[PDB]
This record gives sequence, structure tokens and C-alpha cells, in this order.
Amino acid sequence: TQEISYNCDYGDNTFNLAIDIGGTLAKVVFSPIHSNRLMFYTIETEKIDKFMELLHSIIKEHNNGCYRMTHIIATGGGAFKFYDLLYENFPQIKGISRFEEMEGLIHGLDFFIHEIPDEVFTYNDQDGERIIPTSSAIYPYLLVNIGSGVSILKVTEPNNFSRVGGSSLGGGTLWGLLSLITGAQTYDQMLDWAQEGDNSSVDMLVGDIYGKSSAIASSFGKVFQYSSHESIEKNNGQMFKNPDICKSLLFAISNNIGQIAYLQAKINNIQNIYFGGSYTRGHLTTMNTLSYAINFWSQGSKQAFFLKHEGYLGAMGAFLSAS
Amino acid sequence: QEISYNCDYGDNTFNLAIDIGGTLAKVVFSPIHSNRLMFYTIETEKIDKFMELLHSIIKEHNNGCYRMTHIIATGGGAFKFYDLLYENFPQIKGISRFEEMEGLIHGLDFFIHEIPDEVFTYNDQDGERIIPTSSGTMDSKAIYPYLLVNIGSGVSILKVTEPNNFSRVGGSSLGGGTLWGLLSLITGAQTYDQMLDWAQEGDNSSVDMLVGDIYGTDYIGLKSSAIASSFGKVFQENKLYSSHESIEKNNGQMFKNPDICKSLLFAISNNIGQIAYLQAKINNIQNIYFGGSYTRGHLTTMNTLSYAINFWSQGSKQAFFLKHEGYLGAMGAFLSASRHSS
Ligand SMILES: CC(C)(C)c1ccc(CNc2nc3[nH]c(CN4CCOCC4)cc(=O)n3n2)cc1
Repeated sequence: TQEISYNCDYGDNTFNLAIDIGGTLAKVVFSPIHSNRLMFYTIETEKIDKFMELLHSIIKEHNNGCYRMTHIIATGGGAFKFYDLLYENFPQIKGISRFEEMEGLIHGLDFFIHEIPDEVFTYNDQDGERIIPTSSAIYPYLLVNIGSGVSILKVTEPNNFSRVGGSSLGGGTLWGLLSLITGAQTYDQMLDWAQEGDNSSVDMLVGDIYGKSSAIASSFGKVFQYSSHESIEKNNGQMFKNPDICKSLLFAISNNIGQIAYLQAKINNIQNIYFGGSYTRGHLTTMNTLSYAINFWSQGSKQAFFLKHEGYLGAMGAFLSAS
Repeated sequence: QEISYNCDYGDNTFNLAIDIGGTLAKVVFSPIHSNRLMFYTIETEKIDKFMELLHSIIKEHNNGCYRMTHIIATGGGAFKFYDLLYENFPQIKGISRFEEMEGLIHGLDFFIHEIPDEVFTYNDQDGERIIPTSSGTMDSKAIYPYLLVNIGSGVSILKVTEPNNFSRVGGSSLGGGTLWGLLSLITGAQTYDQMLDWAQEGDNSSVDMLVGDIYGTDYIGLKSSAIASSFGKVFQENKLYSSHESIEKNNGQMFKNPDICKSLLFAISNNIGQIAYLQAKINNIQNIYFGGSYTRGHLTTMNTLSYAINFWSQGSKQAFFLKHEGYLGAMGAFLSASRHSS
């Protein structure tokens, strides 16, 4: 799958297995002993069994089935909801430690910024991808971590960070709405649909209210527009294009995250905004949308940054905590 | 709805102010020598019915006197329907336009300074408290500065530092249009009032992830019941179109309409609350007015907005509601026309 070459510390002679257990996804970071390979894997949390089965498989294939030489470090919120369930599922384990979620995210991000080349990049449709040589000025920054929800962290110094804000309108909202509305079963089908979509069929644009014309005034604002009469089936029967709905709600959720990230950056006098989590997925349209929102509100005085291992910030911090 | 106010009838021109929004037209007029301000709202979807209302107002309240009627149009829609108004009212004294933001702030400032029992606070703990803004009790410079969060299809946010000193700040495309569009399509709710009834009896916990569901307990600075991901529980042929019918058939009753209505009402309300808070923080404003057609005196919506402002500001900022929230723009237009007929 996804690997980085990095000279890990194997002084403890231990197979370190870091797990970020979110509401919806589990992310693992691990290194076969003496491999000098960081390995990354993502699965869904619902069906907690099918995941615990993943942790067994990693231990079987990558540490010769040796539980006694395996240490699990649990991060995210399942780290508490599931600390005991892990001991119950892995009785011969050498140990299970925890690493607080926000501290995991920042240690992971600081590691990727300072240590790993070709990891930090800008993206817009104009310029395309520019790699930022951060591992070759950095502080202060915001991390906007987009998962089910949105966590926003302020980082002033290497070990000084706080959670300044958040939103319940994250990836979970986008995935949930588009799944229920369109029947799409994969985030990739939602993304492929959004790519060919025209949001103008479901959104009220500035031009639609008045007569920038393509600016959205109201996301999904065009949609709403005893028995004695005909059945109100003309309403129930009104139809909307799946690609158009996907583009509308991708813009709505992405622009909103962008605006909140810009406002928090404004309050905190921060120029550098990192997007983390499992939301952009390297999708050019999502990245362009988040980059443009930061560019638009700041008139280019602030910068959106993306991460090749955006999903693995927490697990990476947790892995490094093992020593 | 009507208010007692000793109007200046000047040359007796009958001033019919219309705020034309995305979905709604909000009308303010005063029959000559009535000393009554009168208020009506109508959808703009059916042009015949909107134009019929204006005709009925002129017939019943100005004795059918078209030649002494002035229509002043405001809202984003003032431009788009100017020609519809010209073709429907060829006999009238005149049609003018008033700028949207000036209309909103002239209207709100009039309500704040002149009309009693207009401005109130609401939360579920304290109930409604009337703020005596027009009295002299809440007088001078406990009024300014303030934010107006004008919620219609979208959200407009205006800052007012002092009389005649106002500007637009960043708003949101996640407004009433978003809530109404999503719930109408997903749930088949027929009216905004049905969506709010369904929301009142709903349980959002069945479609939302709470902090409790993720962290198994309290956590940073959030209770277990706090919402972590709106609709976050829901995601767990080459077809082109979706309809309510297709969503209802495909999903049967896997998710309950009331629970969906409560989830998206909280999601959109909490989001507007946060953006209002963040703009008030940047501009060092304590006073946040909610206007437009969104709250509609709905106790849960008002509790949601007030709690969000109170939570983010740790009590330093306050949400204010308006008995005539829908009419701010139409009221400002009316006051301009009234000064012209003086
Ligand atoms: C980490 C996990 C559990 C996964 C998580 C992830 C995302 C969300 C998103 N939801 C959300 N986030 C916030 N943040 C704030 C900010 N406050 C600052 C002062 O201290 C108190 C909090 C207020 C608020 O209402 N929400 N709602 C919640 C929880």
C-alpha cells in the first residue's frame, strides 16, 4: 500500500502499531522491526470486528504473528471507547498505550512538515501542484482536521497547541447527505459525480437573485421552489441530477469549512492553514475549493496547504510516542 | 401584523414598500392618516398571486388610488422584478428602488429606536425577555456596535458601528434555502412550518454522531450530548436523477423524517450561530441581531442560535430576535419613500 522510507528507532526491539480510531475510519501507522519503512492503512470502524481482524492480519503478516513483541498505541476517540476492548481482543500483546487525539495530530503534522520530503503541497486549478520544501516561517499555523466533523487546532510553537474551534459540518455530513439523496455507495462515486456536476440547477447564484455571477447565494436554494384534491405527487415527483447535487453539497461543505478556517486564521493572526483528515483524498476539485476559499477571503494573504498523508496525522503522532 | 406609529403622510402619497428576496416578498405600508404600519409576506413563486396582493392592498387600503401610490422595491430581487412591477402598475405615481443593505439597516435601526416590545432575547431557561431599546432604559451606546445576521435563502451579515455607519462582512450560502431545499427533498415536508413541527418532535441522535458516540464520554470543552458530526451516522445502473420518491423508496423508513429535520435544523442554525460569533469576535461586537424569515418565533431555533452565541463567547455576546424580523428591508424602503413624500 502507501509506504515512506524513514530510519525509525527500533532500540526497543518492538513492533509499534499505531491506531487512530475515529467515529467512522480507523487509520494505522506501523514499521516492521528494522525495515526503515513507515506503512499506512485505512479501514471503516463500524463492524469493529472486521477492524480488530485487520490488526490481527498486520501482526500475522508484518511481525511474524508475534503479539509478545507488538505494542499497540491507540489515538482518536475510540482510544477510550475501545482501550479495554483492545486488551480483550489482544491478550498476549506486549502492551497498549494511549496518545491524546489533538497531541497526536500535531506531533504527526510536525513530523511530516520537518522530516518527510514531497509531503506538504499547495494545489489550485490555475498553478496545479507545488511541493513546499518544509523538510529542507512554519509557525504559527492552523490545522483544520476534516473527518466526520471538523477540529481546528492553533500551533504557535513546536509543543504549544490548543483546539480553537470546530464544526459538526464535516466529511460525515457530506457523505451522509449525498448517500441518502443519491444512493451513491462510495465517496469516489460522489466525487466522480460532483466532477461533472453543474450546481447551478440546485443552487441560487448571485445572478439568479439579481441579474461574480457564478457566486453561490444559497446552496440547494432552488430545490424547495381530509383528501379532496389531486395527490401532491407533482412535488414528490420533482427530479434533480445526482452530479449537480454532488457538486452543490461538495461546494457547500467545502466553502463553509474554508470560511470558518479563514475566520479562525483572522482571529489568531495566522497565515498558514493545513488541511488534514480523510476529506480531500487528493481530489483536485475539493483541494481547489478549499484553496480558493482561503485565497478569496484573504485576497491571497493566507495560504491553504495539503498533506500526502493527511489521514495519518494522528496515527503518526501516536507511533512516534512509542519512542 | 400591525404597529401603532404616528407617520408623516406629507403629500398623502401612499407608499407601498416591497422587499423581494429569493423566495419571499415582504410588504410594509400605512393607509393615509391611519398611524398604522401594516405588514404582509407572500411567496414570489406565483407571480399572479404576488401582483394580486399589491392590487388588493391599493384597493382596500388606498381606496383604489393608483395615481397616488408609490411602490419602492428593495432586496436582491428589486432589479429582477422591476419590469414585472412596471407592466402590472402602469397607472401608478411611481416605482423606485432602495439599496438592500441601507434598507435593512434603516429598517432595523428604526425598529430598535422607535418600536416597543420589538427586540427580545429567548432561551429555554430564561424564556422571552423584551429589551427596552426604544425607551431610553437600553439607550445611547449599549445599542452600538451591532451585527445584523439577515437569514433568507442565504445569510447576509452587516456591521453597524454608529448611526449611518454600516458595512457588509462575509455571509454564508448555508441559509434557510439550504435547510428548506434539503428537508423538502429528503423528507417530502410540504411547508417550512411542517419541517419545524417534525423537527420539534425529532431525535437528531439517530442520524448525528455526538461527542458521546465517538469519545464514549465527555471531552475539548464539549459535553457528551454535543454534536460532533451532523448526519455522521447516515453514511453507515448509471442513474442520473433523484427525487423524494426515489429517496423514500430506496431507504424506506431506515431514517425517520422528524430526526432528519431536527439534525439539519441544528446543523444550519449552529453553523449560522458560529459564523455570526466569528464575525462579532473579529469586529469586537457583543450585540447580534437575527433578521429575515428563518427564526419565525420558533422557540427551538431561537434557543439554538442563542446557545451557540452564548457558548462560543463564554457569555460575552448575546443573540437578539425581532418580532418583525422579516420586514427590516421593507421598513427601511418605506422610511425612504416616506421622507420623499414629505
Ligand atoms: C474530536 C472529536 C470528538 C472527534 C470531535 C470532532 C469534531 C467535532 C465537531 N463539532 C463541534 N466542534 C466544536 N467545537 C466547538 C469549539 N469550542 C471551543 C471552546 O471549547 C469548547 C469547544 C464548539 C462546538 O459546538 N463544536 N461542535 C466535535 C468533536
